[PDB]
Amino acid sequence: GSMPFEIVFEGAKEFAQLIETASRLIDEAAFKVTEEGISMRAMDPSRVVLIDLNLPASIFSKYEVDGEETIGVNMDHLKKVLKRGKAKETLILRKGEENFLEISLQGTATRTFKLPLIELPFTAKVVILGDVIKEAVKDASLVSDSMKFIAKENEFTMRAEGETQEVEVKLTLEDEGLLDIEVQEETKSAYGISYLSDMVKGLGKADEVTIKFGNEMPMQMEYYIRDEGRLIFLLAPRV
Amino acid sequence: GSMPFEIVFEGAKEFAQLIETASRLIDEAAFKVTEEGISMRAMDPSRVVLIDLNLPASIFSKYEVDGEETIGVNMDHLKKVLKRGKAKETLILRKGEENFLEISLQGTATRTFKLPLIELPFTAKVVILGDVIKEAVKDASLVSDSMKFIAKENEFTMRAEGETQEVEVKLTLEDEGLLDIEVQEETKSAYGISYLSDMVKGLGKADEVTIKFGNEMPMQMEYYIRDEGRLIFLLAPRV
Amino acid sequence: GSMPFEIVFEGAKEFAQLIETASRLIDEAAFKVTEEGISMRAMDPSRVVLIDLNLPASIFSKYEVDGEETIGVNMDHLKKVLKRGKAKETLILRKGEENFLEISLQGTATRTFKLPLIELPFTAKVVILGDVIKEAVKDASLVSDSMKFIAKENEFTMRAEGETQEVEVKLTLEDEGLLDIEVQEETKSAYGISYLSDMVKGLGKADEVTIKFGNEMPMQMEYYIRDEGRLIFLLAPRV
Repeated sequence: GSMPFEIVFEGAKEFAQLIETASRLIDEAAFKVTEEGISMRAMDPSRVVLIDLNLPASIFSKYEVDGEETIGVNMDHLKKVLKRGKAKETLILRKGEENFLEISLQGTATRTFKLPLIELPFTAKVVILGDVIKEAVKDASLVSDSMKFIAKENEFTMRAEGETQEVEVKLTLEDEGLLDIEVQEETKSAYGISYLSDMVKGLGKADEVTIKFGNEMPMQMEYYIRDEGRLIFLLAPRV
Repeated sequence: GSMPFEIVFEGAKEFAQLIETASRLIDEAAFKVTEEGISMRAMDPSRVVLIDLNLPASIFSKYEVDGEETIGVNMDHLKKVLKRGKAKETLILRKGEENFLEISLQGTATRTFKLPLIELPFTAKVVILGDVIKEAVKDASLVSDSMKFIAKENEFTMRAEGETQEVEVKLTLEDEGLLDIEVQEETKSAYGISYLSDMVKGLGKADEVTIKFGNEMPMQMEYYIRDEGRLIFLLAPRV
Repeated sequence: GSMPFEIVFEGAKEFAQLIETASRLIDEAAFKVTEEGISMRAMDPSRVVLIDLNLPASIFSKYEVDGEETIGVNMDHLKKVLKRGKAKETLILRKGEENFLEISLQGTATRTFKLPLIELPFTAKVVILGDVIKEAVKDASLVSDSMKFIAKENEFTMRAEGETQEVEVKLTLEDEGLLDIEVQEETKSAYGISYLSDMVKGLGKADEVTIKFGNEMPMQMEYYIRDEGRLIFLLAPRV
């Protein structure tokens, strides 16, 4: 036997969206469940992007954890079960003595499923609205498979060049999209678009996205979960 | 020559939805047209489910039938024609002396198409909302190809078990989903999910669904058409 | 070097819709840019339909053209770039001394893309609402690959016949769909449905569509762009 737990989230469809949003690039993940909260850590199969989803105890209406354990489930089966959650439904994540996860969706009825279980020296920081960065990624995807990110003093540039076409998205603090731009020195880096597209899919104006990067080094993309939780991506630069 | 008729239905898109809803499992159907109403009878190609759609004269704004006949049309061509009907349009089903069905859609214009023509001893009864039974069927479809229906005194259970996963949907009269539960004895039966999915597709909260079943015997699923008409499915239990 | 220009359109998504609507049948097009406006001329690969899109200077918030030139771009890459334009965004079409088109989308940010650049004797006239003609084309597509257009004195008929099925859509000035019907003599002609479907895709009640045709001769289909511009199709009759 492993440690039992009962964890309740209000808004089953919103929770499915976090798990969907955090696991578009991955096939497997580890869930560290402690008294403080849940941590989901994963890497995509090409080991280019590290995912870290932190869900503290405070975002749950009920959080009964009297120990510590690391748990793995089939992520395809999990996403399919969570996709069954409706907008204002209650989500219950229960575990007993056995190696099984019990997932309840409370609404017009209670539907219970059972699943078997198993510091970078950054040069630039940018706080951007989620709709602007999702637009920019999509625009770059039309011309290339790589996207360049440039941070100058009070200016953030996104560019992509292909065999025939080019794209450029420039931003200053004057633009509605740029909330903050802290730059030590001129910073330029290029990243894969397949990875960026899955990180930015489903972002909007309500999303304050922090992007940290350096010269020829990884990008840290971060956005908050109800001002307590956090979804972080650490993305390797392109060769 | 066969007997002529003119039958008018108000709400062409709603009529297409009845025919779509009743014919998801079938490829051919017989339409018995009498002075009382229209009956559509069919069986799916595997002879596991019997469909019976009864549309009495009273749901039509015009019902001119001066005899009795059984008619068959290509169901694919019929569904495609009915799918052309808009929300508040008038549907006209006319037949003359010839073996042809004339289907008119009255709206921004009149669009006329011409088509060539050719007691179980139940132990349990359950009146359930259409949204709860559609949810339960979909949930079961994630883990298995068969679904078990259990009726106890004041409790209705839906369960499915696969190679790895399990699902359970429990209901009492306390639940908003359970309107009625009349049980003679404890009743358990299992049915194919492919069949159930097509029977419950498009059901919502406005739909009061009567499910009658017995131990190891067929299930009768029934829902009303404007409180006059009726769509009944008789589904064979799984081996 | 070729002549430079700057052309600004208010409503980027609406402009993408004109270019999408005008180029569903074509793969390449020539754009004649003069001081009066832009003309897009094209023919589909089977040379059955001629497209003529006229966009006068007056529909643009800025129209700086100090010469005359005929320009070609990859239409797939153009439609993909224009599809990035949002509802109330500003569209900027700029050209410098070089053989490149600069397309800017002004909104939550400025997103600049760079693209490399390269009298019939009619017998009948019909002014029809765009929703009625799109419905009629779709209805005919269910039974045949050809559609017959008939114009009598105060009556317009659309018919199609297949191997088994038939369709008929009749209209008089009494019908809401028929705004005008000017007929010299009884006019009958048949056209390919694949071509008609792309010409009528996206039309609604707000669209006053003029159809001019003759006996066994082409059809001219025309609709206005903000009461100034014009999209004309000249479609060859079917053999």
